[PDB]
Amino acid sequence: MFYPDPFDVIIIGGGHAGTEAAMAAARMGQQTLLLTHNIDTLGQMSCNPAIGGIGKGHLVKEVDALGGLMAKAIDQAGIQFRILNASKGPAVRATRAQADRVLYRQAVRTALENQPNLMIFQQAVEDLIVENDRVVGAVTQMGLKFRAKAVVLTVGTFLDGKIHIGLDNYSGGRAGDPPSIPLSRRLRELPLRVGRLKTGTPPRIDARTIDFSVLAQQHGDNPMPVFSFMGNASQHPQQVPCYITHTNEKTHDVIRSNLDRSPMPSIEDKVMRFADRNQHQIFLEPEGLTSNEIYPNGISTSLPFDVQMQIVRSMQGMENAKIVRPGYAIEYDFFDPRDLKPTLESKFIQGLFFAGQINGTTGYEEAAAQGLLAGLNAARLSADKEGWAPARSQAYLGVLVDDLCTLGTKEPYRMFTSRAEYRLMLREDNADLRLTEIGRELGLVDDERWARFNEKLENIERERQRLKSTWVTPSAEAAAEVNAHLTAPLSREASGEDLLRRPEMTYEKLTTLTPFAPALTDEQAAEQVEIQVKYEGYIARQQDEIEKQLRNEN
Amino acid sequence: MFYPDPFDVIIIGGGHAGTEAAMAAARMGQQTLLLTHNIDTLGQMSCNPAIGGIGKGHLVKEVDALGGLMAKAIDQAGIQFRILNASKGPAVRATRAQADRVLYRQAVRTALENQPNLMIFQQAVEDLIVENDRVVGAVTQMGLKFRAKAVVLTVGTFLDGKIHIGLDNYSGGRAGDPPSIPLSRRLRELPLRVGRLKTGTPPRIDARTIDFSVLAQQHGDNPMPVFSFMGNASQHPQQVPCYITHTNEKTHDVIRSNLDRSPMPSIEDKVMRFADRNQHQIFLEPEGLTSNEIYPNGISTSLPFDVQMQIVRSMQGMENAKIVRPGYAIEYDFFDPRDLKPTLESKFIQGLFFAGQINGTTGYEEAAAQGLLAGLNAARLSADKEGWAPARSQAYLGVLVDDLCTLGTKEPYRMFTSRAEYRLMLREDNADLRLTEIGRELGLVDDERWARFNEKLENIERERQRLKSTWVTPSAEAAAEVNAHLTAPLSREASGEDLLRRPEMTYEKLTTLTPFAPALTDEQAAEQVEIQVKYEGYIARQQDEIEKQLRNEN
Ligand SMILES: *[C@]12=NC3=[C]C([C])=C([C])[C]=C3N([C][C]([O])[C]([O])[C]([O])[C]OP([O])(=O)OP([O])(=O)O[C][C]3O[C](N4[C]=NC5=C4N=[C]N=C5[N])[C]([O])[C]3[O])C1=NC(=O)[N]C2=O
Ligand SMILES: Cc1cc2nc3c(=O)[nH]c(=O)nc-3n(C[C@H](O)[C@H](O)[C@H](O)COP(=O)(O)OP(=O)(O)OC[C@H]3O[C@@H](n4cnc5c(N)ncnc54)[C@H](O)[C@@H]3O)c2cc1C
Repeated sequence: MFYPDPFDVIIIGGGHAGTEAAMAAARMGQQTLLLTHNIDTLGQMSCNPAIGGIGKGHLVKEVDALGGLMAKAIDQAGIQFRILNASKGPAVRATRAQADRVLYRQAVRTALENQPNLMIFQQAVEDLIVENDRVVGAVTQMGLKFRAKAVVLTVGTFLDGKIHIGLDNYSGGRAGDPPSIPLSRRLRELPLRVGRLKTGTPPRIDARTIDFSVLAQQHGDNPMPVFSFMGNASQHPQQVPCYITHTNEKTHDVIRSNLDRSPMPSIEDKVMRFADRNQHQIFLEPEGLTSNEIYPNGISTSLPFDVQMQIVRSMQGMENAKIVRPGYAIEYDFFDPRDLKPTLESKFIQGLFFAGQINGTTGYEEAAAQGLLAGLNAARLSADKEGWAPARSQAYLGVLVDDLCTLGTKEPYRMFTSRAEYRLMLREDNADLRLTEIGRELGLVDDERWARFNEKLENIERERQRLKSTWVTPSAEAAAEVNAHLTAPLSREASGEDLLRRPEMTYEKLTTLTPFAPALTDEQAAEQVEIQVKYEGYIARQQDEIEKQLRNEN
Repeated sequence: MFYPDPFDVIIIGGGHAGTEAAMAAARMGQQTLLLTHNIDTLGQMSCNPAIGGIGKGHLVKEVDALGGLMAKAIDQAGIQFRILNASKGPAVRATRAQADRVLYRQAVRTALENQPNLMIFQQAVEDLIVENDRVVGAVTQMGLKFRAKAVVLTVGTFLDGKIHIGLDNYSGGRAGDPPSIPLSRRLRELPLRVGRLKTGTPPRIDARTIDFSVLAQQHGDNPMPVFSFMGNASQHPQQVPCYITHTNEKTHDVIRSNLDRSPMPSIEDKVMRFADRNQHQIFLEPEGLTSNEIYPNGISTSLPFDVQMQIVRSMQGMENAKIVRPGYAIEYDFFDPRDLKPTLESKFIQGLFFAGQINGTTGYEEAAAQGLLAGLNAARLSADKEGWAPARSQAYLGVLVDDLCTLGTKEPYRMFTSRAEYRLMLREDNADLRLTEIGRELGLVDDERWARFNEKLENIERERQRLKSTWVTPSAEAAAEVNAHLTAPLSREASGEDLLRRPEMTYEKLTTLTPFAPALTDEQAAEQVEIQVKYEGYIARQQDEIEKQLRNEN
């Protein structure tokens, strides 16, 4: 039997990719159906309760710039915010946040519920229905089939796996969840390449059995950074610090002695590879404001339960620690990204897209970006329009997509800054400047975001124009104060743009100086103008490099 | 392998029964292990987001009086509060609350997290380990066994079942959950009688596709009632009303025509049994303050999906309604309560208890009460002390337990007021008076509850003594005002107790009268004193009946 209404875009799964795909397709204006086997599980961070960092904050910022949901959700569910590489240059600076699991899950679900044009159905999909190489719809478990023009596939066989703990194992997608054996087998029936990977997670520690009085703390920055360009600081809930402990030589001895038990990143591999090192660093991270669990970062393994208990008790401050949920390793399948076009569409089957974990990607953020691109392109194919795949010179999503499609991967792929060929211009602060307009050309950007972006652009342009017009002469009285804040006194009249390019000074002092005061009321605009001017020489050299490379690129 | 530490009480499952059992055993002061297969699912309402009513508010109040958790949790997660049978006599009135699902789940989880002496471990248990008829411990899935003296079993084979939807079916304990096939089969391997039952639930409706402008509303009372004796009104979150619609003759025609498709309480059975009736009543109940789902009460069936869609669209105001989660019926097993002693212990296996859904009882409250009793008795057996089982003349839990153990049941058992042999004294307002002291004799009652109870008893006794001492004479000036509020003028000096026994007057007017003013500052004490005096004649007659019946009872 067929559901009475016809749908245009069908998003299977409910991961992070499914969330982004549904939001994008519905926001564009098409009729969308999201199929999931458990609604209460929507927006669940499987293992690491953290978002952002080096090579992943850029993806989140791009998704936000196109109109995604991850940045706003994390602002609403973030408890500690830090800036990595804060001292170093902006091209490398990044943001990271520790995420409360409950708050994040509620924010995602509430955001999905209120989306117009979106219908969510809680039923497991067992098959795909196709007619002469064009996918027509999906088939659920109870026998009800849905029809649509474009289908985005998320977790077809990712959930076909087995949890491995020590010598034992049992089929399961995650901690106590059913496998997607039907869909995985069905997809395997199709002619595509398949590879196998494994992922391991460490145990959770009861918070009450650990002594925090003997450990050092790390706290967030001040003032707190905000991910999305629209959001501000006050949205963030109350903040909690993380604690730091160090593995002992006794734990090294335990791992060395007991590695034979392992069936074989992981703690045991980390110790084996680096025998010279004698101690590590471990971060205890809260799993919520209303939870008594501690996530230890950096003790991963597949060691049996008793070994894990020994290892965690051997560490400082965790003599009496108790484990609420054991660590474990899980297998899963995926399909090689070498068969997907630059828009993520499958060449073997028409109308079919692959996104997220099914493309051998671990992190939450990379899965979300893949999902946004695949959902956007499936919706565009629905309305019979051209697809849009970013260029490697456009944004980090472009680099990730191109590498996934062409180079391939025999293992999980992790984004890195060094992989980006255009690193000095691909900066988080300007991510929106590189995508918002194009987003508005696809309809993803709504009115408030567009108005804010246009105001930002106008302020940047006006401030730059005034800077170029401004002229400062050494003969002025303030020149003395200018000479106070200059390595050498002025010899001839200098413009604002010329003066600010000096590596020994920044826009702060110019704002302090009467001629260059006052400053832009918009902090992001002021930072962008400072980057353009102070880094005007380096930015110009990089622009020359970009032009030279794009000559062959174009 | 064996977990290093030895535990005394082991609760299996994580339902409402398991929640109560763990809380009671830990409160007593023993080392408790609660085993479950998903911590995120703790305290989940599976069928109806409602707690209380007729024959079930009494159980919740008894659990609260003993020192349970359901009353406080519901006060913290309830959105609409009503009093059923408010106009009628106190021995029949009851409380009901429509409760948010998310808030309730959070409250239960946080309450279990901070319980001293309690260790929660998340891993499915596959077997029981026994040594010459005495259960020694439990066996999980990964191969780690736990040892203890008393074991309370909750869902050993309840989760062994199949969801039936229309013609199709598939194994599952609930919507998208794994079955407990291993434990159920293992228990079946034991020599006990087993029966099969089935339960059905209706679909959830998207809230955005229903028109609430054409429906009547029902709102809670004012001031709001509070379940627990310790709690007050302000704890309750913001309140939402329910909406009412009525099934049409068209839906009756649909059910009559399509009942053949059903594989066969249920809507179809309700229509078939009462052919004379032409219309029903349906209540649309919110599933949370932050959810877009509507639970329709009274359209249950196992009808296939298209039939359910027709039925829900035929009803008034739901022409365009859409279904997020389909309705369905699930099978499950259970063991006849005729093999359990009055304390719930199994005669076939020593040290083994059965509680909750495994005893046939369906509702949340009956399962919770069974769990409290079974956990208390398992803890007492752990410390080698005498078990405690209530008498049918003591509290509704006593009646439920005795009927379950003695009479038996071939189907789910639902508590009713009429089943209670002592209905005029088994009143909710005095439930604590009948249990708190005994609870303190078992240690379940902590210090704050005991102090409040003692203050309540002292106030009741003092007010009663003053009432008996008080004498009112017709010769006083206020007697005129007394004659104002009396059917007949006073002929001789009358005491407070004598005057208040008049069916034509209540303690309110006595408080208004100068001699009987002021009133007790404690509302519960004032109500209890009014019940004792005004119903002094009826209560005395019932006390005589109780004594006569207990002569044979003792
Ligand atoms: C139902 N309809 C319906 C209708 C009406 C009018 C009433 C009064 C009741 C129902 N119910 C029953 C209702 O849901 C009931 O009150 C309650 O939800 C079920 O009992 P409860 O509270 O004890 O929860 P449950 O399901 O038993 O949780 C068990 C728990 O045990 C854990 N666990 C751990 N290891 C396990 C295991 N379970 C099983 N095996 C193993 N190895 C689990 O984590 C569980 O959380 C209706 N019920 C229904 O299912 N459908 C209806 O339509
Ligand atoms: C350092 C690091 C460590 C990591 N460690 C782990 C680890 O130890 N263990 C681990 O599991 N992951 C691990 N990950 C991956 C991480 O969990 C991912 O970011 C994310 O949790 C999984 O991808 P996803 O966002 O797409 O969610 P998904 O898991 O892919 O969610 C898929 C959704 O599809 C829905 N669905 C609906 N119908 C079906 C169906 N028929 N079949 C399947 N699903 C269906 C499901 O409800 C499910 O919620 C790690 C990542 C990093 C960076």
